[PDB]
Amino acid sequence: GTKTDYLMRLRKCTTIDTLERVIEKNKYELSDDELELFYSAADHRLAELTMNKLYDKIPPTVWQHVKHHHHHH
Repeated sequence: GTKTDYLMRLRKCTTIDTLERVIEKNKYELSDDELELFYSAADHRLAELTMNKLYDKIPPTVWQHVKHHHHHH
């Protein structure tokens, strides 16, 4: 059960308000010890959604702002 499954499955959710609906599902069919995976993983997918592109590995700095960013080729 590598993080690939976590990040991919989540990252294709496509909707924030939905991300909630699933998370409650994961709640018992997964496990607390595990949930770090879902928490530590799912965040990555939030900043992208906050705008509308694709992030992929972010410093703890962002989750306090969730606004800053920069364009690039």
